[PDB]
Amino acid sequence: TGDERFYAEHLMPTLQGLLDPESAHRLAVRFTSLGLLPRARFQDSDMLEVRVLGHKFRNPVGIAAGFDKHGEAVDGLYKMGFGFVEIGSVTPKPQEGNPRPRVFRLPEDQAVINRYGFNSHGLSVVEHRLRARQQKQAKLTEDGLPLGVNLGKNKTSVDAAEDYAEGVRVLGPLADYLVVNVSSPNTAGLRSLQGKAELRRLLTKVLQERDGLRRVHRPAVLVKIAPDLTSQDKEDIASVVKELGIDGLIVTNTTVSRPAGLQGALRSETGGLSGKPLRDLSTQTIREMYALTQGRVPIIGVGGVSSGQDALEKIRAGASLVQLYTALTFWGPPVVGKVKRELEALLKEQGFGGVTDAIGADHRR
Ligand SMILES: Cc1cc2nc3c(=O)[nH]c(=O)nc-3n(C[C@H](O)[C@H](O)[C@H](O)COP(=O)(O)O)c2cc1C
Ligand SMILES: O=C1N=C(Nc2ccccc2C(=O)O)[SH]=C1Cc1cccc2ccccc12
Ligand SMILES: O=C(O)c1cc(=O)[nH]c(=O)[nH]1
Repeated sequence: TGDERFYAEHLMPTLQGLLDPESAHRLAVRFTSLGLLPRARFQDSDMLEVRVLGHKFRNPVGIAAGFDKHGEAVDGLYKMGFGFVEIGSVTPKPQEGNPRPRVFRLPEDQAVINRYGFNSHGLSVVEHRLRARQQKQAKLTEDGLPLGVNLGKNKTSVDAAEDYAEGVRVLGPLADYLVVNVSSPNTAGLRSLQGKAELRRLLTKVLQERDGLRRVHRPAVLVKIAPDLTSQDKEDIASVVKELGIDGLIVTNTTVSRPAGLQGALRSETGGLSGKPLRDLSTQTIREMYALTQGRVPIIGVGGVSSGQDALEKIRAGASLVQLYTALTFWGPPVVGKVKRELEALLKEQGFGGVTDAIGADHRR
């Protein structure tokens, strides 16, 4: 198709030449919130449908947290072709996040490093924003386009579980699924909430708040993990997830590692790395988690997805759904239809009736 080619080779390099990464993002969000796109040529086939988390997903490719941090562009993003949308991370109180610059292109690596630090309009602003389209969203969800909301904690917060509980109370009622994000590389001690005893205390509490909501307003709760966990960390997470009945896992966040081979000038910037260099690392974490959970805990695979093959590798490794974020910054919106079209072809090629059949297929070889 001519869009994929026009954006990849002309529009995108020209936007990159003109704007810094954060400016580029601010604008993409604005353009997307307003409707300014084509609307995806691509009609979703029934092959691409998945039932998971107590919902239907028209297609398994979503937009990952971080792009629409404050719930400003949700509708524009469904229009862009994504089959689900996740917003956030959202913190209880507004906060500016880290000082600029805080995001960086590694174009030689097809990667991004960012250290935003949970810049957020805060719960209550985001709450009103979602309330304003609540019903539009109830019909979207009924149609197979669900909404997830990803929760973070304030920098100066003295009680991390309490931040998350507040989150659950305020935005849980407006979400199909909530994410407890304990894997940001950009908030002091946040990733240590991933340790057992701390993870169990926090999630017990989150799940309690969640169960306290009214049934129609009661979201699934997932936990988003780093790709940088030790074997122990992973065993422990798996365990706690089974012990508490956590609804799913998102795998993975960005990596604080710096794989050998990175060429980008800015490769030594502090921050989490996303995009291609993260891909196989995150696919392997999906693999280890699926196995440790016996395939009974849905996983949203995320990290370096940019093609149907990328996606399908994550699905075969155990992901029920996948998300991308960095690919959109290199290739623009056509990447979304590109991934779907290829995923569909690949599924036919390997004799899968649909996505559901491919989920975990590698573990059954
Ligand atoms: C600029 C930027 C901001 C991000 N912000 C968030 C965030 O607030 N919360 C979160 O859970 N993940 C965040 N992520 C991580 C993405 O959700 C995703 O896990 C990661 O980038 C891997 O996917 P990708 O390689 O498709 O970008 C962010 C990523 C980038 C690149
Ligand atoms: O999602 C996008 N992100 C872009 N840049 C970024 C966003 C977040 C972090 C880093 C960047 C970056 O460019 O480094 S550019 C873009 C999407 C896009 C590009 C070109 C035209 C568009 C028109 C409408 C919506 C998105 C568009
Ligand atoms: O806000 C950020 O800096 C951020 C959060 C997160 O979860 N992941 C990430 O890569 N950056």
